[PDB]
Amino acid sequence: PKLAMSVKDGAVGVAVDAPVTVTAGEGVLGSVTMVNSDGKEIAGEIGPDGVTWTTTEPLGYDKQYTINADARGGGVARANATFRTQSPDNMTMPYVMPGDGEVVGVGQTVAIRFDENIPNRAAAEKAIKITTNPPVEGAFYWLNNREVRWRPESFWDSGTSVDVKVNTYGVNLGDGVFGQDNVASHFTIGDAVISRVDDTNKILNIERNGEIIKTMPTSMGKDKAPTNNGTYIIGERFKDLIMDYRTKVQYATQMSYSGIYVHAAPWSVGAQGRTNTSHGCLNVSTANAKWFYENTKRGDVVIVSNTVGPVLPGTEGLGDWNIPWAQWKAGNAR
Repeated sequence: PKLAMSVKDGAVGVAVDAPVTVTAGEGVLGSVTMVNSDGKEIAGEIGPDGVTWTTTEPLGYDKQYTINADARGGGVARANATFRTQSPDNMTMPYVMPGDGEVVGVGQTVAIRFDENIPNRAAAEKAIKITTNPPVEGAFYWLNNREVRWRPESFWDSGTSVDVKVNTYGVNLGDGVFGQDNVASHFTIGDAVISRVDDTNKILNIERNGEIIKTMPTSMGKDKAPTNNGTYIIGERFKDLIMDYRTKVQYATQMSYSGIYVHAAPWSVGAQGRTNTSHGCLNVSTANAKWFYENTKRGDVVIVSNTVGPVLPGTEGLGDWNIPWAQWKAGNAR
């Protein structure tokens, strides 16, 4: 009568992503019980041919378990193991942008922001199944020790499904940092809205699926405080906003982490379409701001051309698209 458990008496670091099993040859399992060191029984169940038992709930970090099994058959047999699971130095809890069931523009990238620095980026990337329909090739670039982005080579085709599954429970992400739980998000890609502006004209030209549907005159950033050139991904928006000068501002659709918004500037209508009078923001009229507030969604693009300012930095960001595919696809795990 032979018993075989998938863990060993006195083992340590048992993984909590995998179940524990107990099997038997030369006969048949009779009873198998597993309990944490506080007594609480852990759930498992014997299979329909009486030869394997598996746990049905998952194990917990920083626990000890005792499993007792016996098998009937030759005849009588017994097994015993007490072990500890992964005993993490630090739990880290990922979050995903965009959120579950959101509809987003063709420049939305898949963020995974951790709340702890991630020593082992490779493990973090391995733990992230992203599933696209229709499928398209993408890759992982990190903007810093806590946030990893994933996008395709070019902008999103409209009506693509994106399923993001971050599965870090039980995954050692380097130097004792393990995932606190799993998280998921499924979202769809909406209409291809892309707004455009050349510092030559200072006219913001909004396309919907390659066809213009609004224009507006903007006053961008002063020579001394210029609006960056390049592709910006839109993010948040606000009906109101204090900006820290300290003053209230309406209908702000955000373009960069660094504080560049399309927003309502009545004080500078005279300048819109003509001369750059702001510290970086796309100044437009209250009526046109409100339109931009109401007609774009997170993930929509804005592109800037011929300002005196630098390129929006790639890792900013919001600046994701500014990085050339070659480099991005290479990633920066090592």
